[PDB]
Amino acid sequence: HMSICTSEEWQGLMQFTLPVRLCKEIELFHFDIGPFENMWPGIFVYMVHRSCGTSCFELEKLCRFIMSVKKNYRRVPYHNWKHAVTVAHCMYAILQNNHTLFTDLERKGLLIACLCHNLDHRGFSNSYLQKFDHPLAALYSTSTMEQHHFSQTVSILQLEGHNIFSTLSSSEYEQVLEIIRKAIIATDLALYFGNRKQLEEMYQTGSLNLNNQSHRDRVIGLMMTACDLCSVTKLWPVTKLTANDIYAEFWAEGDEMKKLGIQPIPMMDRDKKDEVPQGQLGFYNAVAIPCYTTLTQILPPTEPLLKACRDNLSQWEKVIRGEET
Ligand SMILES: [Mg+2]
Ligand SMILES: [Zn+2]
Repeated sequence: HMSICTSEEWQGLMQFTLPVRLCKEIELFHFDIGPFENMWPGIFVYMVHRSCGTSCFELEKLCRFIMSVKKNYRRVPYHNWKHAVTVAHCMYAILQNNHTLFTDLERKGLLIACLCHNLDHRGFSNSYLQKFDHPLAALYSTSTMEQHHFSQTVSILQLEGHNIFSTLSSSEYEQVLEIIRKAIIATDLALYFGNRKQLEEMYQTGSLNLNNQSHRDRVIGLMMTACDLCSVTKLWPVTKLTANDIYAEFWAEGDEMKKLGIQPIPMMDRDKKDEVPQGQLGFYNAVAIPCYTTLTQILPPTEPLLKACRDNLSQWEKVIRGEET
């Protein structure tokens, strides 16, 4: 049921060389992979090698894994291959800036989790799947798509010559799969609200302890949210263009809801585009800003993400005031 890359595909990736100019740029939080589509797979290989080492994974297996992962992302407007690499790059930037706070197992697990976090997304939300009793909602009662994304990740690792984690001891193997499962499930925004509230209290009260596994899991969860939403931390033109894709996907879902006799939320109604600016403002104030604010308190080096988010919030406010260019 899983798609598999071709020999030419992974062999081409193995021989790929990243332009010297980008080496400096890829380290920055605001880096936009947009202009370099043919290089996305190679960019991921580069990040894995710089963060985990060139010997962390068998090159041949890593290349097969990456190209097959790409082949299992669908041609949807937003939750696609581009999104996956964008999220993985944000994680790379976070890890590079807080390197020793995480174990080697955590860094390799997290970069991989980010690349695979939206595998086989069909362009429909958990709300849709549960509202219309999709088979997936029956199998996964909560965090529906996220549980599916993890299942898809394991399915790729089970493909011949694709298990990049097989060389880990049985103990570390089980541990990394758990790191990945928890990280992917954490991308369910429904869980973000409680997680951020919990982390904020632990931070303010001074009880946050990174040698406490449950605390580490929560911090990693917030990192996943921060990476998943990073489009709001790019330069305004990039953030605005990405919003177009996000809504294109939303509107298609809303169209299906109307066909089922249900009026969609305004956000998914293509006949209510005038409400988008205020909708974005609401998302930034209720989700984005608090996320990066707490992330910055726990991991000071991530401050650039918060600054960029604040700048884009100001841009949406300008749109609401009718000052758009
Ligand atoms: Mg997702
Ligand atoms: Zn995502």
